[PDB]
Order: sequence, then C-alpha cells, then structure tokens
Amino acid sequence: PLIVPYNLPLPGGVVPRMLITILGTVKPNANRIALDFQRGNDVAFHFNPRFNENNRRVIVSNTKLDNNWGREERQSVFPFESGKPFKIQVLVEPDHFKVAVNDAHLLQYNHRVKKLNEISKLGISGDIDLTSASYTMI
Ligand SMILES: OC[C@H]1O[C@@H](O[C@H]2[C@H](O)[C@@H](O)[C@H](O)O[C@@H]2CO)[C@H](O)[C@@H](O)[C@H]1O
Ligand SMILES: [Cl-]
Ligand SMILES: [Cl-]
Ligand SMILES: [Cl-]
Repeated sequence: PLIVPYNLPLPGGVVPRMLITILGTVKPNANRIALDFQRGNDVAFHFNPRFNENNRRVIVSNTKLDNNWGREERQSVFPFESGKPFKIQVLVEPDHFKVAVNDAHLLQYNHRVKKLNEISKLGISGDIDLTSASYTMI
C-alpha cells in the first residue's frame, strides 16, 4: 500500500467539478482517520472519523485558521468499518465539499476558506492501509 501519512498535491488548488477518490482499508481496532485539505498552514476542510469518542462513532469536520480550530460540524452517520475496504469521494462544488462513502452521500461541508485555488494539498492520515489517492475533473 501507499505510505501514511500521504500528501497528495492538488496543482493550482481545488475547483468546482474536481473529484478526489481515496481507496483504503480500515485497520482492525482503528481509532481515527483524517483527510486535511490544506491552504499553507491552514486546514480548509478537516474530515475526521473517530471510532471511539466516549464509546460513540462520529465524524468531526472543521477548519483550522492561524493555528486555531473553529466550530466543529458532527455527523453521527458512520459508514466506516474496522477491518474493511472503503472508498471516499470528495466532489468540490461551488459552495461546499460533497462527501460520499462507498457510493452513498454522507455530508456537505460549506466553504469557510473562500480562496479555493489556494487549497493546494490533501493530507491523508490515520489507522488505514492506503490503496490509492487520485483526482479527476468531471
Ligand atoms: O475540531 C477538530 C479537531 O478536534 C481536536 O479535538 C478537540 C475535540 O473534538 C473537542 O471535543 C475538544 O473539546 O477539544 C479538542 C481539542 O481542540 C483534535 O485535537 C484535532 O486533531 C481535530 O480533530
Ligand atoms: Cl472556522
Ligand atoms: Cl480565504
Ligand atoms: Cl491523479
């Protein structure tokens, strides 16, 4: 598999109709996964499945500006399974990131970082075997 943490450059930043596809397998006894869409040191979109927060499974989404985390957005619909293969699809739309897991819509995350062309890398980390990380224009 690919080395984790993995940096996927996004040349010239994100743009509407850009589709990012991550394929991997969750480790057995996973604690977390993280996708970090970055604008320099800022994190425009942090997508963070948590397998055991107070014995609950939750996805936390947030933005980091000037080294400070913002207001969390929490999704209790939790499509990831310890030990099992997954597909994350992130479609950039004009006003949000649109996330599907295993071909099922999961959540939208409204753009807080407005300079889309400056969000020029994606960090992939946490308790996975990473199979592939790629992008295409639809
Ligand atoms: O918000 C994303 C960010 O969360 C940090 O953890 C938070 C935690 O979610 C919150 O419940 C607590 O009150 O504050 C913690 C510290 O900000 C994680 O440390 C970080 O990695 C992100 O995932
Ligand atoms: Cl914020
Ligand atoms: Cl901005
Ligand atoms: Cl690619």
